[PDB]
Amino acid sequence: ACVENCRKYCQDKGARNGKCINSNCHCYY
Repeated sequence: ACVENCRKYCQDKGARNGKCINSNCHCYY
């Protein structure tokens, strides 16, 4: 599940993009 959007959630730790996935979540570099 997501808490604050994988996008910003990952972008804060280093990531161009991100989103939620079946397994759970996944970012995008």
